[PDB]
Amino acid sequence: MALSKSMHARNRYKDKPPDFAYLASKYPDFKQHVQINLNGRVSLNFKDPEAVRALTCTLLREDFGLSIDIPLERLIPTVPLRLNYIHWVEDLIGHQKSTLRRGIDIGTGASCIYPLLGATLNGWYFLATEVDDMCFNYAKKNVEQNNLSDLIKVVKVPQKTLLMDALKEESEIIYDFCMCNPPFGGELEFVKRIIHDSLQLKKRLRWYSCMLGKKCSLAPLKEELRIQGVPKVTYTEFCQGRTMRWALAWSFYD
Repeated sequence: MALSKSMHARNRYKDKPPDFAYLASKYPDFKQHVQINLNGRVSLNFKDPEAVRALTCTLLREDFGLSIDIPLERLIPTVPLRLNYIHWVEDLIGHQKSTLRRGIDIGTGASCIYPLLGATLNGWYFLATEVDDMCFNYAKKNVEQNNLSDLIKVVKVPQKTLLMDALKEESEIIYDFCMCNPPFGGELEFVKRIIHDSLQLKKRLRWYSCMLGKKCSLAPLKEELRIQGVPKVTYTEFCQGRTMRWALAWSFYD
């Protein structure tokens, strides 16, 4: 699969990109990090992480009613890039109408963006896992301060553990999906550990997914899934300016 403008059609920002002037009119904490470029237009220095944090936190408040607090020392998620994945997962699990859907977020991060977007947008239940202590605290706090503790269960999982170990203190039988952004041997090895877990869980999880940061990772994993004899394998490509991502999903369903 390949989408128009290499980003989801139901993405808010494909047709309506952030208007920095409008956001600086409404949000003064965002107005500081805004600068007037060599053309007279309201620009943002994307090479500065304080500016990006301001952008992410502002977008989540204006366009999603989510008030998050994130540290600069940990990965700042790009809201329109992460948003493509939510809609892609909506498509896989066949999101329409009013039947509860259960997800797993391997490495949820400081922002807990995938669960906060999912639960807000579609009312999805989430098991958000984090190995990092700081991220776990920031994520539990962000879910707590957005009254989504009923829908998102944030859990600190040990350093080595992955998907099977996350379903330890869990009693749910069928999970509609698992989404994940692996951290930066390497990436391939990580996703391969998910593949091996997916072979253990088979149909207990409807769709297993991944958001890859390196193109060189896609061809081996597609092959890895084939040699392990995985029935359904779908993969797409996303964008947000110069930053590219490769989404990869697989199912044991015929």
